[PDB]
Amino acid sequence: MKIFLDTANIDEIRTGVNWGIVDGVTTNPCLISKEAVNGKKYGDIIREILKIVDGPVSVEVVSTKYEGMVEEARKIHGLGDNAVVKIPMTEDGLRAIKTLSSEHINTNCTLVFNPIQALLAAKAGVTYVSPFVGRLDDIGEDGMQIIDMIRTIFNNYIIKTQILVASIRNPIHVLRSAVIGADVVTVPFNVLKSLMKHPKTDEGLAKFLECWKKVSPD
Amino acid sequence: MKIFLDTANIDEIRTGVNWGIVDGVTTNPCLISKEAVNGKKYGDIIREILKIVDGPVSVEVVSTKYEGMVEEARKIHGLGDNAVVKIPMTEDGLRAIKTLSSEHINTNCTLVFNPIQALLAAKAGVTYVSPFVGRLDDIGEDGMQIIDMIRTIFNNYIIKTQILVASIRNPIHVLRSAVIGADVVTVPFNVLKSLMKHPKTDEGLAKFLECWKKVSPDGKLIL
Amino acid sequence: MKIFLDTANIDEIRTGVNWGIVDGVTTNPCLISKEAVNGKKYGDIIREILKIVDGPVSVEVVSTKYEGMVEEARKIHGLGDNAVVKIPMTEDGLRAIKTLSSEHINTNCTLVFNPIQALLAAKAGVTYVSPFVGRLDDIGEDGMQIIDMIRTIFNNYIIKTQILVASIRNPIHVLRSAVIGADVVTVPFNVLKSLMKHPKTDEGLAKFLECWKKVSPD
Amino acid sequence: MKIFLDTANIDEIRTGVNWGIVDGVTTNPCLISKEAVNGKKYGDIIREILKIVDGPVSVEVVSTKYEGMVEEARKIHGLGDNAVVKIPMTEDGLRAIKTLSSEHINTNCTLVFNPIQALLAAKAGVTYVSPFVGRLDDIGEDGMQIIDMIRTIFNNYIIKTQILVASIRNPIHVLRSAVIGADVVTVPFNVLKSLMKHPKTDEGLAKFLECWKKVSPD
Amino acid sequence: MKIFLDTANIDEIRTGVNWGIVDGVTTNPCLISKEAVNGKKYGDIIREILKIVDGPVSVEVVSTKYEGMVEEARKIHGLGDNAVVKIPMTEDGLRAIKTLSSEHINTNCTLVFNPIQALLAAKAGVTYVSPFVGRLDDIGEDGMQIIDMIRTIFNNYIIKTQILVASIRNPIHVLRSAVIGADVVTVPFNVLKSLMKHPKTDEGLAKFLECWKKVSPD
Amino acid sequence: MKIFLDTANIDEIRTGVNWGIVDGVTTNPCLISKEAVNGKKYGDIIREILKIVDGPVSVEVVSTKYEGMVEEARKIHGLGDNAVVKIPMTEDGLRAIKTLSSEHINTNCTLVFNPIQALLAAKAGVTYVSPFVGRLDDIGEDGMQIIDMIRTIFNNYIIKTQILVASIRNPIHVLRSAVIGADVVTVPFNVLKSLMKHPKTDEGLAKFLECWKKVSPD
Amino acid sequence: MKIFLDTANIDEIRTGVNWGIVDGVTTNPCLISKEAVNGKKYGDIIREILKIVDGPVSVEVVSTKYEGMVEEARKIHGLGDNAVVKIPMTEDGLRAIKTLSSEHINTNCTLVFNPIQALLAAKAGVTYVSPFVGRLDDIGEDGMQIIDMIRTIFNNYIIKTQILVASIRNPIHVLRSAVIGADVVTVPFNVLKSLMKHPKTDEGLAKFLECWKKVSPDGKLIL
Amino acid sequence: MKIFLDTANIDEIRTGVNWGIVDGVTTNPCLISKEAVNGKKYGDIIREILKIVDGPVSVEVVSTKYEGMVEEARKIHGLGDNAVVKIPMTEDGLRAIKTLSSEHINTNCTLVFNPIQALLAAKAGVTYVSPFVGRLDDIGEDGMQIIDMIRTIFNNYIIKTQILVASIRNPIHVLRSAVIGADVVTVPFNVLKSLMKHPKTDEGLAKFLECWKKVSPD
Ligand SMILES: *[C@@H](CO)[C@@H](O)[C@H](O)[C@H](O)COP(=O)(O)O
Ligand SMILES: *[C@@H](CO)[C@@H](O)[C@H](O)[C@H](O)COP(=O)(O)O
Ligand SMILES: *[C@@H](CO)[C@@H](O)[C@H](O)[C@H](O)COP(=O)(O)O
Ligand SMILES: *[C@@H](CO)[C@@H](O)[C@H](O)[C@H](O)COP(=O)(O)O
Ligand SMILES: *[C@@H](CO)[C@@H](O)[C@H](O)[C@H](O)COP(=O)(O)O
Ligand SMILES: *[C@@H](CO)[C@@H](O)[C@H](O)[C@H](O)COP(=O)(O)O
Ligand SMILES: *[C@@H](CO)[C@@H](O)[C@H](O)[C@H](O)COP(=O)(O)O
Ligand SMILES: *[C@@H](CO)[C@@H](O)[C@H](O)[C@H](O)COP(=O)(O)O
Repeated sequence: MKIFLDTANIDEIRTGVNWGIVDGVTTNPCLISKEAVNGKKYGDIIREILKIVDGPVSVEVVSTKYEGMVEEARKIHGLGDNAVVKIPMTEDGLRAIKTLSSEHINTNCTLVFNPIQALLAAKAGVTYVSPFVGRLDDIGEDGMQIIDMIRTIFNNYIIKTQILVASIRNPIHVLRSAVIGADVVTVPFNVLKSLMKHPKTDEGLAKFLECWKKVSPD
Repeated sequence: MKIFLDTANIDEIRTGVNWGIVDGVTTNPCLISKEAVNGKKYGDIIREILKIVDGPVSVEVVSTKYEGMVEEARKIHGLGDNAVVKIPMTEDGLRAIKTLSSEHINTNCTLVFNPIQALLAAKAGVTYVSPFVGRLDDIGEDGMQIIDMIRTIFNNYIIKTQILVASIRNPIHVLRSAVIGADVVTVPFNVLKSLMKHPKTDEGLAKFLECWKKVSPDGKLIL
Repeated sequence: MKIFLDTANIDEIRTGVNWGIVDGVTTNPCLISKEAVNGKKYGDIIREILKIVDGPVSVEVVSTKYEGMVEEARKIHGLGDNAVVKIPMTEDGLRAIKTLSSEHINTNCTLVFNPIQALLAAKAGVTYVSPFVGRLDDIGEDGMQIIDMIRTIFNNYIIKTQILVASIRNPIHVLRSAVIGADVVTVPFNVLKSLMKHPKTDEGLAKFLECWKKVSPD
Repeated sequence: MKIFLDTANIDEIRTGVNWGIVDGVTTNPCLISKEAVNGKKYGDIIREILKIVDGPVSVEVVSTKYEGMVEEARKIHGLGDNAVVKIPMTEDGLRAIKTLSSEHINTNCTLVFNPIQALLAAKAGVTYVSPFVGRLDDIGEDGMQIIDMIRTIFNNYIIKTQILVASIRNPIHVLRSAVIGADVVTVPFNVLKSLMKHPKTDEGLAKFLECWKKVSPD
Repeated sequence: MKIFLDTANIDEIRTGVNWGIVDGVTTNPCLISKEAVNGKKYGDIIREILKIVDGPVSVEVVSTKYEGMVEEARKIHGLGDNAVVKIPMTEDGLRAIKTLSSEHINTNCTLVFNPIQALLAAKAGVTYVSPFVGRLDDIGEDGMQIIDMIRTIFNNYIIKTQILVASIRNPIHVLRSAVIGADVVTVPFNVLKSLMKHPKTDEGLAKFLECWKKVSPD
Repeated sequence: MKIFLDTANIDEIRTGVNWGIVDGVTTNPCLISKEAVNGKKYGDIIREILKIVDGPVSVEVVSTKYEGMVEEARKIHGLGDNAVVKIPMTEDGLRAIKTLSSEHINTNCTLVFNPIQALLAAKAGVTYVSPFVGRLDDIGEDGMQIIDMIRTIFNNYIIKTQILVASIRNPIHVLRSAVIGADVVTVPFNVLKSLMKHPKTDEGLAKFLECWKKVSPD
Repeated sequence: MKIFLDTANIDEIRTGVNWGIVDGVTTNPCLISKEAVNGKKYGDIIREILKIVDGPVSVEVVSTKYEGMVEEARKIHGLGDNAVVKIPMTEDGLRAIKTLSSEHINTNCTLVFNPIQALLAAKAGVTYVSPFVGRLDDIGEDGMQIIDMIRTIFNNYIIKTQILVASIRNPIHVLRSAVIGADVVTVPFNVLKSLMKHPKTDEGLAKFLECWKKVSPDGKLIL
Repeated sequence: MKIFLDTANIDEIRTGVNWGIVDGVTTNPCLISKEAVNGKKYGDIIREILKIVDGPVSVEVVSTKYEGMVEEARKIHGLGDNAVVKIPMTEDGLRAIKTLSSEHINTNCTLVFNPIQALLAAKAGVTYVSPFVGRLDDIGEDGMQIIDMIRTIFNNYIIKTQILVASIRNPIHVLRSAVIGADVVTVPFNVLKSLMKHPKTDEGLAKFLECWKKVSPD
């Protein structure tokens, strides 16, 4: 399972890349605008991320119409071979995904909330589909059940689109995604750092070091 | 399923190897410090186990920092080709696993208590991952459930890291590991010995002896 | 299922009580210390909550020894008949719960992380037991499975201790708690506020407004 | 399981009432506005339905604020003892439901789309809660699953609010509601009439007729 | 589980009655037209079955309109208190059932092919509902699955209508009906006779006899 | 679960009764004829068993016709109040069971090989029904599955006939019968004596006695 | 579910009773002989436990014959009303249970390894039956499965004999017993102590202490 | 699935081999001692079986020490290429199996009672492993569950050791072994003889004979 970082914060990205467990990054207009303060410009933020991250970096178009989306997507593609163009699940978005797929521009269909939406994005040729589990949780539906159905559907038809679990809120979204077999999770930094930790690990380290000090003063 | 002995006791290790049922050994600093009493050096204990065991022998680093771990790991690797470097599930541990993996030094990520820790260790390229079932049992969760989920996750992604069930306390840990499909169990010597035994085996053996005396007073098979 | 509010924030409590959907309140030392800032004393915060809320209000002892816990518990009990004494799952805490229960002082055993701890709390006579699901989620274990087991154990022995699901982080903790049959959930305010909402509720109201305006322009 | 008709069409109600299979009626602002054309007035439609239906008749308030909802509810109540006041799942609606319940005015909480909304409606004392299965179907989630969860939740807490499955589109919604154990279904007239029919019933009737003509030509 | 005989043949009924395993009889226009030949009139056939059979005997109306069904049902009723009036699942049939139920005339709704039809008949007050499992098998649907759903539905609502499995073709319809818990099965004579038989029963009697000859040649 | 002894051997019966775990005895013509050798007569064998056993003793009739079976059954009844008359699953046997049931003579229907046969015996009023699990095993059908279905069927209709598992061959027939909830098992002597035994019991006894000898020389 | 302490150590027993979490005690001849060292008589150990424990205390007979068992059982019964006579699953044991049952002496059938043994003990009228889960674990079968079947069998027949899970080795035996619905578990002291503990409890306690020092330097609750 | 005959009785072996349904033979010291009576020597019995049976013939060592087992095994191997050396699951037995396997002498590990013992035997390189189901049944544990677990374990690791189900007592052991997928069953002669038979086979043949006699009196 690939693990991406769901942030535009340079420091978090830099920190997680230095850990060796971050395989890419996803952004969206709100994540970027959070960092585009104190004079920093959205374009610098994106270019800086594309540089630090050797894996896929997803960058969302802001136009809502087919022609604007394809033009922004070509501009995004031109920023680096690892850029992935994030495109909403809309009629124009599906059209743009199909056109960009033929141009060999990698794409990520976002704002997906049910399995048939995910299937339509895959049929348009999208590289990744991003169902938003946390926002389903917010409205009282277990979001992970949609991941499970998408995994079954994609397996049924040998679909090559990667399931990219997004809107992740806690380490159990991550656990369940791996158990289901989703291809990718993207996680906020606070979640990423928790995934390595467990109280019994720390307890165990402490006890092992005490045994070592019985045989080695240094 | 491979079966490793989880001890640093040399008499136990020779005895188990002699049965032909031990495929390797795991140690940790507490297991080693138990045997390093009355003049026995830790380094001699490690070197002796490496000598008598043909299979993998896991030896744990004691540094907690990335640099100390990789330096110590290269030294452990240098002691014999069957040495496997045991490294804890920490941020520095994962970085060390990735570096050592690329240097073709076999690694065993230890102190793992949930399936996502295990997956992270796999992603860093570790040779073996060791979830501690008995210590999960101690805190009131069925540790074998974590083995089951790890096996499913590894199957999903065709992960080559071997699942090495550790902190084994009883033969049902072993039975459930085999049914799940864990690659390896590491067991204390007391557990190892019990795996061979069953009261009906003893009983059947005595009955076959009694039957054979009816046909051969000296109990031999003359063919 | 009763729904408690898991905060010491007086404004949040007043709002949720005014919504009519809050059956009680849980606090803990960290929640209280968050509010006891810039002159506001912790004793005033506790008393104000007890006054506002008609339902049970859980207030945690701070001593770690049997004698200290019981003494603090009686002071807590004396603040109001709706006070419930929150006591940690420890050896002294069990002894304290047994004494307070024999004194007909309602108790709430907290910091519970597995079903056997919850059972021990029930055997000491505790009124409520509070397993922490979100903290279990944090360490890579699905906390709700512990609630499911506790419900089964409690059903097996006709246990009268109420299961109070705590450390709740999202509305699916709440949903799964109701499907399991937990007696109480205690929820932070941002979770509480989301429980009434659904985008199809908002949409349906807007469509109903359009139809009514056709037969009544006023 | 009670079966209500989901229409404001007086001919459909008369027809289905004359069948003896209709236990009540649900309306909503859009259903009424469809029939309030060519001089027909919403007040007369409502009064005529109340007159013809012995059982419960659900009439929805149009105000969105607590005080207007309660005042409308009392006027709806005054129109007949069989009237049930339909109130949306909103903060103000929950407040209205609680006030009307205490006044022994029967209520029906509408625009419910998940099981926790339904529980909050029951906790306010609502007589009926109406989850909208077809509108869930429309957005790619199997709406009957929410009915199943509500049934389990209500059973767990011995909740007396009746489950009134609404937004019904086909006879399988009806069948699944009956197998789950929902208290009430409300159905459009075209669904209602199909519930009695089956090709093998028609075929069997013709066969028995032919056999009867061999013994009695007349 | 009660067991009825599904035939109008007098010698079959008399034979099954002599065995003590027949609790009632069902007929229909075709079963009656098969025996009403060579000078035998349908009126004598019905009266003669009523006389032999102590328990319920179902006799079908031939009218297809409400008034005729109701008038015919009264004539059937007057023939004997064990007579049960069989009425088809139609609009007029439900109306007739409800009228006859208010007149304390036992009824049996026939030509039922799905569970919701069965529920409608129960709602009209019918004493027995008869789903046709064999005719569903004929069209490629496992008819026993309809019995299972009807059992669940009736259990859910504590429905007093008895499930009468009809159109039985083999002993496994009987086995499955009893495992499900259907109230009654009605069986053709060739099925009824087979129910008592098993080749290991025959073989066991032979062996027991052989042993008895050794100890007692008499 | 009651445990009966399936034998006519006086010594086995005497031995098992002296153990306190034998609640009754079942016989059949072959079991009796095995003991009716060296001059011993079948009548003495039966009378001797009726004397040693305070629980039900089943004694099979040898006639195959209704009138002979009832006359033999009345003779068997006259031998003692604990006698149970065993009667094969046949048309005449069912008739005899119904007649004897009215006379308050306890009966046991034997040679039952499927669940519908068991149901028919229960409908005739039989006290016990004896399905033969071992003889189904012999012909390649798991006999315990028939016990399971009979238990479900009898539970469904609150049937008071006791399920008496017969043709028992091993302790797993016994285990599965108890897990299913059969009322009675009847077991051959070699099976009965094995039920108390386990190697770990003997191993445990030996180890406990060695500890006792460390604190007590005697 | 009741929780008994499976020991004859008086310090353990007083300590557990003091927690208020021990509802009774089980002993056996090996547990008692462990404490009858350096002058301590077995009879004084039994009498002391009977004195300090308010709940049931199971004390095992040492005779293997029916007559010896009932005589010894009447003496055990006479030592206090909370004494429960522990009797092995044997032919003589079942006869002894039936006699003692009719004399209103509470009994605990021990050394049970399968569900039908348990049912036979119930049929003889025993108060408690003690299946040994840990010793089934030792021979490679999941002993908790036997508890589950016994619970089902007892439920089927409304049997009043209490299921007393014994030979408990870890907290998962306890957890699974509670989920199954066993009436009683008897546990060694080490297991008992672990049941109260969890690392997240410790961690949460330390964090609540730290929060409270921000509002009260002396860490007290002044109300 | 191969079917072996579990006996040393030469007449039974000749008969089963003549039936063409016997793929091999297993023996053990008790089975051989049963036949080696009244002058017949055990060495002649073994040699005669090896001659008659074309398939594998399992012959158990009698020594309990490694050196003795290996020496006896080579003498066994030398009697015929179809000899298989049966070795008990003991510490020395595992060592012996490992040595013999490296010498390409086929082995059969016996007295296996749980799945881990079977796994240990496979790891020593044994050709066949023989779990004893009937002896497990004897002690109140369903022996077939051990076969099910061994199959799963062996499948997990692609183990080439054949599962040879032994201590078989009835045809349902055989049926369940085939459904599980065990490689071999070894059966006593009275079990083997029953596997071909079924009362409906006999009945069907008799009916077919009657029909043929109508078109052909000869
Ligand atoms: C792009 C698609 O993978 C991501 O940046 C998504 O927008 C976020 O994962 C959405 O998460 P929130 O629901 O927390 O905004
Ligand atoms: C190394 C990991 O393979 C092993 O030595 C583990 O440290 C032990 O298995 C841990 O067991 P304990 O919980 O008994 O220390
Ligand atoms: C008291 C117990 O009901 C509560 O205040 C709990 O301490 C909190 O629910 C714990 O939540 P966090 O894990 O978010 O502190
Ligand atoms: C009232 C609630 O019982 C009903 O009139 C509902 O508004 C309708 O059932 C909703 O149906 P549509 O989704 O077809 O509007
Ligand atoms: C009346 C309903 O109980 C019955 O006589 C049914 O008409 C028959 O059972 C139908 O059987 P066929 O499908 O074989 O006509
Ligand atoms: C009477 C009915 O319970 C019993 O004696 C049965 O005849 C035997 O249990 C039959 O067993 P076999 O199949 O072994 O004869
Ligand atoms: C009596 C039965 O309740 C107990 O003392 C049992 O003997 C022990 O629980 C057995 O445990 P071990 O297997 O550890 O001896
Ligand atoms: C050799 C192993 O395949 C066989 O002869 C076994 O020993 C027997 O199958 C064991 O059967 P019993 O339990 O009936 O002795």
